[PDB]
Amino acid sequence: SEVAHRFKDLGEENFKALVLIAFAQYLQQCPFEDHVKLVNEVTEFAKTCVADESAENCDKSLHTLFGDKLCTVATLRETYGEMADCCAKQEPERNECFLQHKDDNPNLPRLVRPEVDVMCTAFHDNEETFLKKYLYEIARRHPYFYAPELLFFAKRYKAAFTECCQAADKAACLLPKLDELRDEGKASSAKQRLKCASLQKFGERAFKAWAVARLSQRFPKAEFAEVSKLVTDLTKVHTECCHGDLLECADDRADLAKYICENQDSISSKLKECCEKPLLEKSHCIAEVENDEMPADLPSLAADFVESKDVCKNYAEAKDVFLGMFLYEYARRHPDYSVVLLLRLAKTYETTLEKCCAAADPHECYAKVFDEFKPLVEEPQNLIKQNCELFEQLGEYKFQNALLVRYTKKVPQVSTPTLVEVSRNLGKVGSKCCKHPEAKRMPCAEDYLSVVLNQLCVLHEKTPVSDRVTKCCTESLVNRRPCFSALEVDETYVPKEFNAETFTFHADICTLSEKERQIKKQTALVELVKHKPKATKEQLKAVMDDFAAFVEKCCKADDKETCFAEEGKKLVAASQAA
Ligand SMILES: CC(=O)Nc1nc(C)c(-c2cnc(F)c(NS(=O)(=O)c3sc(C)nc3C)c2)s1
Repeated sequence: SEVAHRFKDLGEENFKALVLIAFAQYLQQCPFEDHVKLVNEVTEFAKTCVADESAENCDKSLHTLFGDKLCTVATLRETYGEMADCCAKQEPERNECFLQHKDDNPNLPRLVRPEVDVMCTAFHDNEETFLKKYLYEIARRHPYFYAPELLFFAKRYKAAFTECCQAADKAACLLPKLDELRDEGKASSAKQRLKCASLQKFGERAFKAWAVARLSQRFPKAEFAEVSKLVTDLTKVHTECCHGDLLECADDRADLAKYICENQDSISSKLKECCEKPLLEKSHCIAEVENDEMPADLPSLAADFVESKDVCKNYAEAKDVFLGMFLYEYARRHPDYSVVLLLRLAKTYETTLEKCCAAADPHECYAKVFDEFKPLVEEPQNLIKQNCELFEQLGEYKFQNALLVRYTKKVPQVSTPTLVEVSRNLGKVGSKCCKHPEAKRMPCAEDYLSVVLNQLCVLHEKTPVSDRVTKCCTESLVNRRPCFSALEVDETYVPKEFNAETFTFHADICTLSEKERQIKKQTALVELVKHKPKATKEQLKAVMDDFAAFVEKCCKADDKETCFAEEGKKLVAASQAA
């Protein structure tokens, strides 16, 4: 019995919560009530298997069980659409099918926190139903959310309301704390979507090379064997989470934290505070703790990998082992390099070792390897440096605007809302990284730009409209950022004609908050670029501020919502003819 095994290992609480997530990630449109009932029935069924493990259905797989249950609500499909297709199959084809229909951009109401008092009301009226609400609503919008990690956000959510609902100022305690988990959640989500896109699109080998490079950077005093044991455990975990095997994912993550903490002196000296923490806090802490000190007496890389005469020899004996070794060795020496740069280095290392060990003289040609590594290292360096000056010059909002212009011209066929969600997230790179010294930027900046770009890939993949996004997204996971960066103004694209709809907005704008008031201005800024990409110097910004003045001036003109309609049809024609 699988469900009884997981039940025992995870505890009732976590079993419930993890099962709710799985369902919300597979049936995103389905009502909250339906999912909660279904979960209760599964839990009810689980308890019986824990009692007598030979009870009728207790030897079926978790997907068999969980899919049969989901399917009691899915297999009708007027509003559900195409998810009764998956219910006409048997496992393991059904799970493939559910997975395949995960929606990165579900048409769901874009989510708005009600007042603090009403929330404390519900939190105290029934605290269970309130917290299940948070899981359901985050999970169904983030169907790849790292499920063990979603339980931690859930615990911190609960503690916020526990502390703040007993405050003299419920709002001041709770606004900052809920603002934190919101931002932290989105970031958490975007990262996890990259881990799954790698496993799902590029295959486990590609993911193995990622964690080898990351854990080596983080645990550089650890031996290779050790680093490898960890990469193997960590790969499995994420494979299971990304393939909807969430109970086993959570169980294995806990095992891995437990092992890590029981082999600390073999891994790192920065693990003290993490391993003294309640179990969800623990895995979170481990997953993202500061890199350890780099050992003193490391010999030059070049000796084992370039100067040595046994390279082609040793390479051949075990290529994947030798290449991981290289990656291990190059990474632990460079916590100042982005992960994707380390992976670019190891690919170049690989293809050089491939042609040189065939040709006339191995020793001679592969000795040059390090000059092939040169340009690859400096291209990110100059970019992160160049884009951080710009940020300090312009500040965040204008830094976002600049990249919007940049990216719109890059890939003008892309949906305007997407460009807007992507360019803003790209622009967040400045406040996040530039802060740091130059020896900590590149990983901060480039691996984050990898994540945001991945977001552009998945949103576009839904309905492809741009050949260049497809190419840049399908080619090499690791070379995506150089790819997009390399793109210039698209000349094939023929501009969009304006019309009496794309801009003529209403009076609700004034009551909107700073942020939404920015996004609308940014949405219009994209359309101005789509409609005339070329001549777009300061003539863009001279019109964008004429929208800004227009909005502000017309907002505060005591008008019965009429100045907008009147003075709005004007400036579209005016900003066109300009
Ligand atoms: C129609 C409707 O009522 N939808 C909503 N359902 C839930 C559970 C909402 C919600 C409840 N409590 C919060 F506290 C936040 N906080 S938040 O919006 O800022 C957060 S927190 C987080 C991890 N993501 C977001 C978007 C959001 S709003």
